[PDB]
Amino acid sequence: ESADLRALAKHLYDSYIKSFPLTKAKARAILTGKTSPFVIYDMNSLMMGEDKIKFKHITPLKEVAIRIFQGCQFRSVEAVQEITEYAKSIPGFVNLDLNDQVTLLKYGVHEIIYTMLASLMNKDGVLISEGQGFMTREFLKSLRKPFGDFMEPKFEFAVKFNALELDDSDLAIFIAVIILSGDRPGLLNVKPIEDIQDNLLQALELQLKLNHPESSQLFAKLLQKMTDLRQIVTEHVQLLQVIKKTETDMSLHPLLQEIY
Amino acid sequence: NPESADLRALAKHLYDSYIKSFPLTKAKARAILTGKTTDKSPFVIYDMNSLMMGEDKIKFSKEVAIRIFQGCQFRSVEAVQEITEYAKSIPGFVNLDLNDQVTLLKYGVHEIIYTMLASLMNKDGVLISEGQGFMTREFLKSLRKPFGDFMEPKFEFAVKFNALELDDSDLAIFIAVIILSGDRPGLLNVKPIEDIQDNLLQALELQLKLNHPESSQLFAKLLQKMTDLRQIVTEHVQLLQVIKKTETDMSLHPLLQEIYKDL
Ligand SMILES: CCCOc1ccc(C[C@@H](Cc2ccccc2)C(=O)O)cc1CNC(=O)c1ccc(-c2ncccn2)cc1
Repeated sequence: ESADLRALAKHLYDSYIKSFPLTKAKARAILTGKTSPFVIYDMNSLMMGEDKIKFKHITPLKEVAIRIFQGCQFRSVEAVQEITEYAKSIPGFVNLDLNDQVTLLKYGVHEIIYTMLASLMNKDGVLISEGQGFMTREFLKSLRKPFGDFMEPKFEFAVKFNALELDDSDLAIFIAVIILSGDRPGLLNVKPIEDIQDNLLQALELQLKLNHPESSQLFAKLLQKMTDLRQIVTEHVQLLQVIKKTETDMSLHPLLQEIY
Repeated sequence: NPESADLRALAKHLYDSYIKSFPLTKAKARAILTGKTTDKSPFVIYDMNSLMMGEDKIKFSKEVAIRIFQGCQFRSVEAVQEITEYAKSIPGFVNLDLNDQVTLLKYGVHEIIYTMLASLMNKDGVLISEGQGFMTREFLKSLRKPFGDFMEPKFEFAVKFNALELDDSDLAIFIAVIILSGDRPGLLNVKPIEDIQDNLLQALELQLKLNHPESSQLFAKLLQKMTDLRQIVTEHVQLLQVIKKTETDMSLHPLLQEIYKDL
């Protein structure tokens, strides 16, 4: 039966490659050197960044910290569509109750967003605009409160997550496992969701044993990261609320706010 | 093989220690709850008068809801002591840096407390006073705010956790796994903790495979429960903060205070 789990693993990797333009392998090459990205490490470099390279998530449409924070939201929305497309390639997903598909994505995309963002981070900063740029951790941390601490929690997670040394083929299955979570609020038919996830989990276990035979209990260690992920998401929602209640300079064009 | 042999010996050691440390097992709780016998019937507390007769029938201020809350504190402290005793039996634990031993218990005890409290619960209520009593979930909800909803999320977790149908032999290893968590804040020496947990995880994996061979991915499902646990603790802390502000006349136990401090 093992043949089916390997076919699924390959299937998911291929789809993952199709859906996500910037892979972990590509991002690592850039991050470590082997090539080159424009570095944003302060206000002047940010501005040159905008001018020479035109980071579309920083395009016109104000205060720097606010525009950066909004740029994050813009890219996040963009990423949701890549994930949605990936989801439809997971065997069984499209066959689920349509409301459940919506629910699974609604609750799953944030977890997936921060998982994949780790692929774009090291302890020193993060790749932006399709790897064209690299924004430093310290520059982000330097932003005025409450924006100074907005990315930092993701960096902390990424550093820990990245120590697992997962590759794209590992991540493709993990992301699938995240989407097929049977505990999302408001699901109408949990059974086929858990059944698909049980299959993904089997596929994930084998992939990790085959791909990382030396890494004892990697499967267990990866599953444990779900705690870290959800905590990051919860924490992000909490900040969004704060800045929405306080902060008076956040508004965009009403259609832009609707979109994002 | 020799490797599996060592993991089985580990599982046996932990189960043995668990039975030695925890006076009310899940096996006994279930026997009491399934109410199949004549010697183990609990007195059921479901309102005020039946409460008032409890204090007479069962052997354990002049207020009401504080009494239940403080009875619950006392039990929690007792549970910490049982769990601390169990921890010492986990191979390698007492050999760790002393500061890390404290840290591991500080963050681990409540996750374990709610994990094990599930054993004493069904959708209708919870065993109390070493199984001699049973307090209904509805009664607990009938309590004045903020007390009125301290337990509900525990009940919610329990019903879904209990669907895994774990037994004590499984639980002994799982709680060991929880304690030996290398990602507790402020740990000095993460590696030796992680090394211990890895072997515990191996033992847990094998245990579930042998004990529930028909239960697909039970190992993974169990591990995902650890985020449910973290979240219950999170809620409980905030609920406590609210209490400390509305109920200035209510004492909290010093041990519990220290555990929650800067958590
Ligand atoms: C009683 C309902 C649920 O039980 C909980 C619930 C939670 C915990 C752990 C929790 C306790 C706590 C309370 C307040 C502040 C801080 C902690 C925790 O430590 O987080 C234990 C327990 C265990 N409690 C008991 O066995 C128990 C013992 C005695 C009584 C009781 N005694 C007299 C009159 C009525 N009831 C009730 C309950």
